[PDB]
Amino acid sequence: SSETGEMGILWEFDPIINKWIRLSMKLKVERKPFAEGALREAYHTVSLGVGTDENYPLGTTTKLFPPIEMISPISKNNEAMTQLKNGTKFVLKLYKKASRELYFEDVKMQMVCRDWGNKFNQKKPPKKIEFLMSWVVELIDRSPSSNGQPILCSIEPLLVGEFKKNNSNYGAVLTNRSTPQAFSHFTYELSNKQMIVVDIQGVDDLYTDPQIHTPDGKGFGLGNLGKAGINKFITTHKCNAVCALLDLDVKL
Ligand SMILES: [Zn+2]
Repeated sequence: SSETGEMGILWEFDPIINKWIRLSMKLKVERKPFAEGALREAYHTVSLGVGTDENYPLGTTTKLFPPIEMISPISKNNEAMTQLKNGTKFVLKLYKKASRELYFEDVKMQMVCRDWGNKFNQKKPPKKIEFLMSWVVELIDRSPSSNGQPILCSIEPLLVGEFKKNNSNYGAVLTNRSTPQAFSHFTYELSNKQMIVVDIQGVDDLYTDPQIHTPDGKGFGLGNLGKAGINKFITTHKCNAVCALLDLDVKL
């Protein structure tokens, strides 16, 4: 896209292949954020097109993430081209002060959840589910951080409407809605008790910002509360109609 904007390197994860896709994009960001936290700020932004990474060759990196073996050389099949197509309005998130690896893990996590989202929908439930696409972006045209590292930011599509938390990452149950609860339960059982997708939130059944727990506690960022988090979900969990429809064992 021709018009005056910022350039950026766009990373997309493929949970099917377990590999990272590398891309380029041009984007126009608003000077002022429309949201704040103690942790992060959110900025409205427009896509001025998505392209391939060829002009910005990755080279041989020693200490960055991800490693080359983790990268897919082919990029042809991806969501970004279409979802972040020229003209598209979206959200840009910025974390204050954590590390590179963890930024990528968030996006990895998101994709894994999105995937299980589709696995859930395959079983033809009354209400279908979707997790938002997310992406890592390297802001190249901006001068790098205090350390050598360039400026990193996460990105997702606009999420319009009344935002609702249905469960939490530590066993809270926050809505009478039964679908979100069933979905987390579903993920626990069908993963052979290896993972849960909790912290299910968003507008209706369009979800974002999830969190995964795993027994060993390894992976999926600092929000992974391991066996503890899994227990908390289970101790508060009451199976419902949708649990039942899916042949979900009442015992966890
Ligand atoms: Zn259940």
